[PDB]
Amino acid sequence: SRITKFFQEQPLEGYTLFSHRSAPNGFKVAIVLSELGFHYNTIFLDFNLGEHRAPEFVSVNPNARVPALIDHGMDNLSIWESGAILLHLVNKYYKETGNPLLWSDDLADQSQINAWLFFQTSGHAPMIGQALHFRYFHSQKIASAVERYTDEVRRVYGVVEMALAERREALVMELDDYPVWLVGDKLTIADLAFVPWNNVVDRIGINIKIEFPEVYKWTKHMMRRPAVIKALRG
Amino acid sequence: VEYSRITKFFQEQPLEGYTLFSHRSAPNGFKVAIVLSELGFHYNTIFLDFNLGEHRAPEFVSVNPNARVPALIDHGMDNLSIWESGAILLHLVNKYYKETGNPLLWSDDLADQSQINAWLFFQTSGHAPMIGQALHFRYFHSQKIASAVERYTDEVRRVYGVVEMALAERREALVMELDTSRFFDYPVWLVGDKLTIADLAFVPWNNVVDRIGINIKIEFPEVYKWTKHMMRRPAVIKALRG
Repeated sequence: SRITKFFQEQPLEGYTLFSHRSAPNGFKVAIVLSELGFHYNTIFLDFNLGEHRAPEFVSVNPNARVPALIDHGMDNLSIWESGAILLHLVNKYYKETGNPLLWSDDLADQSQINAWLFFQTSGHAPMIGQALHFRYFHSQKIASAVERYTDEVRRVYGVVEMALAERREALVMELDDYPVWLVGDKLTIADLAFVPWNNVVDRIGINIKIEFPEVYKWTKHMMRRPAVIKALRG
Repeated sequence: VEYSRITKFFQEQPLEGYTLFSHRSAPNGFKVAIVLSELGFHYNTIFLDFNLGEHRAPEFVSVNPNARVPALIDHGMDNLSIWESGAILLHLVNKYYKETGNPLLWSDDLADQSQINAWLFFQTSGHAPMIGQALHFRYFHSQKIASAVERYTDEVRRVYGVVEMALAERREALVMELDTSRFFDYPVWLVGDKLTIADLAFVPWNNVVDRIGINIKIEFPEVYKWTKHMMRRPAVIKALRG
């Protein structure tokens, strides 16, 4: 119940992120939070000890999963889906600064950023997770179950590879080595959403460097950002 | 393979309005139809014939990289194309709001917008996909893997329990505000004590879990009352019928 006295002496501002020592989506939030200059604490829940089931946390996330963010400045508001957390932060930053960092002020761009973000949260991370389960933690070894998801994850990367290849070509058509991005030729939460999961697909047999060139470049560009590096220290 | 019709469409797209690419067996396809309808947005629907490989039409893929349904085209905004059911809803309530000043099925308060989004992502990423996997191993995989069917059928019941619990909490709260009981059936909602895209998002899928052996009425009382109220709304009826 260590979490108890936490919700009885909550900070005045800043943020508290609840995650797991190596949760790819928890890394998603750490990245964005850092990239936006917000100050945050990080509480790693030991799932093996069922700390994600403690009533004081299921009140912070009925789904009892990580990550979860407590925006202290906003009356200790609890945002609990990695996707909702990114939108909250970029919206929070835009409102305070007037600068759409990792976001956009244009509505069309916003819908595009969301399209890719939802694609990441619902079509990318879940499939990789299933590939992981069947290859390492399922009660039985079924190759078709593994192939199903590794195939789907590879299809997903094919979609992004294609998209980036298109942004690349358009840029190259500026004939008179640069980073390419999913939306509005600028880095956004749509690009950052994939990074943490990108760095883990090798564990399901996918080598991005060889299989998806543009994704390799795109992901390399993101891993070289100090803000991403600072947060990725496990 | 024959997508002559789809290729024709992208050559003569309307001036304004909305075109929804869907499929009769796609719950997320109908989630968009519902919202689109609850907000008064007029639209025409194209049911892509996957058998004919219409989803492979270059013009279609160039506007929706993933080549899956649903995909919404905002003609009034220069044929903009939103291709994820989750991103389609947010685009709609945003558009509606900037035009009218009334956050229908949405909220003008940032804290509420973040709660709605939480529920919306949960449904799109933890709900919809798990039901998709349960159906798959139960009826479409290359071989019968019981453990796979048990796994997802469990995750589905699990995530419904989460919603059930949440609605239950809203239940005790509101009830504990006028018995200072009769309101045991009064309509409840996920956020802001009003209908939002968060609530609506689950209705098309709620109607599908029967196929994997889940009886909402018996296993999840609150979800049942919750899905019923929504099913009676005209805007909803017009969508699951169109």
